[PDB]
Parts: sequence; structure tokens; C-alpha cells
Amino acid sequence: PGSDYNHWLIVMEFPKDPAPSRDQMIDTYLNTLATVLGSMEEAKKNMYAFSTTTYTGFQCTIDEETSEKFKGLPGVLWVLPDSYIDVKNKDYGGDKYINGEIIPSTYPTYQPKQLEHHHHHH
Repeated sequence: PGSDYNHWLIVMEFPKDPAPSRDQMIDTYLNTLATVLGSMEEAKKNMYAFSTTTYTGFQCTIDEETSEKFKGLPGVLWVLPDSYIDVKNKDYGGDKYINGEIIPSTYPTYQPKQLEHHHHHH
């Protein structure tokens, strides 16, 4: 549902100690994408959304083969296909990254389906 094997959510892990700032995390997302894509220019072009609160990860337009390259990388916890949270607006959720400019998300606390926790029904 918006999932087409060319939009990928990459969930990461950060130091606690000094808590990374929000800008540090954005930079780290782009750093990670840039190492796989081989260029910072192409990372800035292909990162379209991210969170630093609800989850600590980013979402990018890369193909399936490319997404596999993230699974070994230090700091990467999950590589999962992204999907719409709002079909009408083709909204993938999370804050939007548009060539450096950040658009805060419409539903910031909304948990994406890919990161659902299953709660045992006792």
C-alpha cells in the first residue's frame, strides 16, 4: 500500500550517553545512505522522510538490491519496506526531507505499521 520495493524504512540505533541532537541524527541518516549510495548528493536526493522521536530512522527511494546493503552496517537495526500512512496524499509518514528543508509530520506520534508491537491478548 504505497509499498513497491523502491521505498525503504531504515531503522537505526544511537548512543545514549550524550543524547544525539536532532540534527546529528539527520546527518547520520544521510551519512549512512551516502556510504551505501557512494555519494552525498544522491543521498540528499533520495532521502524523503525520517523520524527522530517515534522511531530513529529514515526512509529512502532505493531499489531492493540496494536496501540489502544496509543489513550488515553498524547502527542499522531494521531494513523494511515503507508504505503510506495516508493513501489520498501519498504520505509515507514521518517528517519530510526536501533538499535540506524539513517539514514536520502531520501525525508525529503515529506508529508506522512496519514498527507495530504485537500485544499479547491475555
